[PDB]
Amino acid sequence: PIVVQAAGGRSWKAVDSVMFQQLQTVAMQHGLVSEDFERQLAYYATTWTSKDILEVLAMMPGNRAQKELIQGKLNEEAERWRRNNPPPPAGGGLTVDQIMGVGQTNQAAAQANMDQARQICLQWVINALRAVRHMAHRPGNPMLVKQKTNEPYEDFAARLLEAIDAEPVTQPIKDYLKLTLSYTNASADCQKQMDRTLGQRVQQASVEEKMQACRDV
Amino acid sequence: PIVVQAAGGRSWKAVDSVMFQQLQTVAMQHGLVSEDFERQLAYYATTWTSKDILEVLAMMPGNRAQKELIQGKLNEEAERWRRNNPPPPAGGGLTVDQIMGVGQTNQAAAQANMDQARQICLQWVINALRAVRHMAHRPGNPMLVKQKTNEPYEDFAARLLEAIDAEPVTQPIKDYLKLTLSYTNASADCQKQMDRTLGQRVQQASVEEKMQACRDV
Amino acid sequence: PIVVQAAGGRSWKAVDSVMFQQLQTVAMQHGLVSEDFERQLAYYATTWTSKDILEVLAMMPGNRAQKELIQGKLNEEAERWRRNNPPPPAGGGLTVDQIMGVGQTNQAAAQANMDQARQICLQWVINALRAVRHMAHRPGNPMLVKQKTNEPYEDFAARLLEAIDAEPVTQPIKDYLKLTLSYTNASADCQKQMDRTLGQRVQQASVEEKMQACRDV
Amino acid sequence: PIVVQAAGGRSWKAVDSVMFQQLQTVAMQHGLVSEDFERQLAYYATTWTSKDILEVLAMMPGNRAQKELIQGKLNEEAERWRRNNPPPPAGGGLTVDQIMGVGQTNQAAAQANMDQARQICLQWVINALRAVRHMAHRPGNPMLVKQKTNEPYEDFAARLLEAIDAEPVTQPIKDYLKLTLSYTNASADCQKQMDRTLGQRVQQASVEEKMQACRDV
Amino acid sequence: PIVVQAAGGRSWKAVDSVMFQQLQTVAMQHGLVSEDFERQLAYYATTWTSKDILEVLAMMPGNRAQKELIQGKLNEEAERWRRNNPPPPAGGGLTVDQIMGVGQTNQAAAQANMDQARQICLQWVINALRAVRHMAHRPGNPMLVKQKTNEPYEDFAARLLEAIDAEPVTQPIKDYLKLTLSYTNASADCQKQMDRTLGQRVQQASVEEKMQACRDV
Repeated sequence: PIVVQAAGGRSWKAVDSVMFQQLQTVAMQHGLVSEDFERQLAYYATTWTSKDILEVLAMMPGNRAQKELIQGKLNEEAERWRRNNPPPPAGGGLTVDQIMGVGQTNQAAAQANMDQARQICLQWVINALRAVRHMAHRPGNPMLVKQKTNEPYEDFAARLLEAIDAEPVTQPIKDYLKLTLSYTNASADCQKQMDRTLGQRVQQASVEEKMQACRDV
Repeated sequence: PIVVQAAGGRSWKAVDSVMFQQLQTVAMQHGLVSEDFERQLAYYATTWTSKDILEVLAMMPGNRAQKELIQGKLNEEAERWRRNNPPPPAGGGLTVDQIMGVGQTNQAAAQANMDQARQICLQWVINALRAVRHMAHRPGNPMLVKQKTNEPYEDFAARLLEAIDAEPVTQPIKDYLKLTLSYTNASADCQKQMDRTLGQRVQQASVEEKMQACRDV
Repeated sequence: PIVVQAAGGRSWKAVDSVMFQQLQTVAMQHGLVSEDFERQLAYYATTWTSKDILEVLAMMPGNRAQKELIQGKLNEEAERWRRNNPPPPAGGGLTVDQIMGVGQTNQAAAQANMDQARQICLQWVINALRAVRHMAHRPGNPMLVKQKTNEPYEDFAARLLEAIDAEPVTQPIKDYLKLTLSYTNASADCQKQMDRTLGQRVQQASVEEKMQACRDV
Repeated sequence: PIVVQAAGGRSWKAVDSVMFQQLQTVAMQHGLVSEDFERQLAYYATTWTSKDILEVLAMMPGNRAQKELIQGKLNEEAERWRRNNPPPPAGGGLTVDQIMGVGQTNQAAAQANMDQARQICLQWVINALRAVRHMAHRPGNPMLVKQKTNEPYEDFAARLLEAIDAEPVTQPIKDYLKLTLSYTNASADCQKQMDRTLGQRVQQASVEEKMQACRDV
Repeated sequence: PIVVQAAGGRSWKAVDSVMFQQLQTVAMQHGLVSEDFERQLAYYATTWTSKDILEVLAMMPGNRAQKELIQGKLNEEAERWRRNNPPPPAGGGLTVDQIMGVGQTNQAAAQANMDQARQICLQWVINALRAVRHMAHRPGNPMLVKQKTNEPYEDFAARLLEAIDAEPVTQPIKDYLKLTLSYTNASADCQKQMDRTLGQRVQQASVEEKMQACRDV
């Protein structure tokens, strides 16, 4: 983390063991690419030098698989950034090494000069995680997901909602998918119960109506 | 959280990682809408700016399903509040944005001006969670719940008590349901044992009598 | 908790999140009424105002069932205390509200005037938990417990020891039950092995002899 | 714990909740008598007054069974110490009560006078745990342990190594048992694979050779 | 840990209980020799005297098996170091005891004189863990690993990637193994799906292509 000395001096202290425990526990239970890890890190990564955002990501337990896809995607995003900002004709500017904080000494990362670099680094990592989770089809194809046999509608809803959120499409498309799919991919037992309960509004029904009917009596 | 400087100045510090771990552990084991989460948050949300009450809720792991119902219910409650307090003719008053702390800068949230806003925000979230848990019928219909085959009476009692508590009805109704249902929805093995043990007081028996008889020899 | 300012002033700080995690983890793994929770709370409840002893108890995860029995038993004990100390003819004395710290403001609880109240409150809660665990027959009837088929003698010993401890009887009775039952309620496989190993001292054998024989070769 | 004030004054602070969590987690996962608990406590018991070493032991979750054997063994060791040091003819000396810190007030325990008592108390507890684990045959008889069917050689090695360590015999005996038993108590599938892989050195083979052969291709 | 007093004095404080919890949790879930433990320790072992690096390793829960192989390998590496640096003809130099910090008092370890010793000790332990994990074939032979029946390609990828990383061979060899094996050791269901999806690039395909095809629709 970056420490703001009273005189405005900036120094680096190791990520507090407690912060690793929270990030790691989210990483074991939910995916390293899971939106929950993406959020936790974004809440706690306002005070983290560029190197730490990268190190915490490497240290967090998770499959070598996802850590492999993220490393490739993170590099790919960095490539695009570099073609975008040719080296600076006047002034230091930002090079991929500076933004990824490779070649710079830990204390230097805290120095305010890199203020921009922490932000961009977090941006790529939080872009990388989003891209990896979508590719991992951990949510899966949105229409593809269907109710498990003898499964609570809420659980199907949880998978269906995650898939609808993961797809990179405008909100209106997500809304139509959320209302229409909830019934189409639903199991017959909830489907029939919803069909009678919500009548002919099954397509125009909200998630709340469908989840206060199949899950409940 | 809000920090009261000795000079009475108010500053914001991130929720301590430890506080997220306790809230998250309750959220994984018990529901994000579970009464236990509702209590923990209410014990630790006296010092939390309006934004944090909302952020901690979003970050806590839980189904996207419940996080979907809560977001809708929280908005619905905010709507009712706004129809109730038309904009202020004289003075700032409270707008939905101020109470939900959207559009305000983090440090500003701590400023005492928003004292009222933290309270209302916590009120809606703690109302929202209550409403979502009741809708989720996670306790289920109160009379509907019945003893599982080969299940300890205490476990049936735990489901029966939760359902009786969740229903939004006056305490006397809850008392009648607690005494009468405990025997009616009970399995025959406890039912017969209680019938002989408590004699003709099975309807007028307390939970203690029924739980010191079927669970015990 | 109660904070002793250097000038002897007493102020209240929220129970540290860490202390709730330890108490909660004991409560999920072992019973809220389990002796382990009874001990942890008694080690950490010397500095807790009366309100906190009551709040921590409500917040700790546990069945609504036990939380129901404890609430009734705690009230029952408070009743007995009140019939015992009729209101004070001269002086404030202690009323049920003061001891349960209901109607008093948080900061007031820390004030030394209530020193007696924290002690009594902890006394009732720690009496209540003991009574609830015994009623819950979570240890069960002491003679009733018997060795599970294909179960280590140590495990049977653990249930047998807990039941022998829970029964509210003089130590000599507990000693006789511990020595005699260990063999009588034991499974035939340990029983026969102990019968040959300890010879005719099976009744006068200690737990150590029986547990260094059936568990071991 | 004992706090060394700058003026050399000694005061007692409660064991930090975090220290109980680490000791408790080791106690649930590994035995209260497990060598791992024996080590953790010995690393953190240099600053603990005699009373705390005893209290932490009582509070740690574990079977009432082991807590029963340890209490007896701890008393037995204290007995031997007392027959060894008849009361002091001149000077306070150490009595069983002082070493076990029973009858002394908490703050008094921290006072340097008891410096010797903390050491002896920890000595008996760490002797007691060692004795209880050996008696519990949790490692079991060393030769008796054999490879489980369809079990990794490393797992058999882990049980075999623990049993070889638990037996109170000179290191050379442990070395012979470690080299010879590793093959004799091994399952035929590893046995045959090792017999071909290590040739006629199966008796003179180290653990490394045997574990780089059966576990690996 | 080593504490840098403002005057540059160096003092030792016990490893904070929190740091043991993070290292232990990684050790229970992942191997004590697992790369994740190797990393965590390397992030937190810049401020640890030589003795602590060794003690934390002994205290961390893990099989007595791996703790046996590591102890042997650590000694073996120390041997090589000693044949390499014959005792110092002029000056203290480093002896195996100084680097392993055996015979030196705790406070002395923090003294800057041993600065070199902490680094070397960490070097051997982090070399030892790497060697033990490779020997443990916990990743296993790289070509040997194959897709489990009805297993997600990502899981096979995770085992395949770990094995490819563990083998001590130049990166180009790892790249060829990663691209070629991913298809060869893959199960027929992913194999056939990949064969059609990636066409004739199955050998020249990256991990990303193969994991966006078999795992996803």
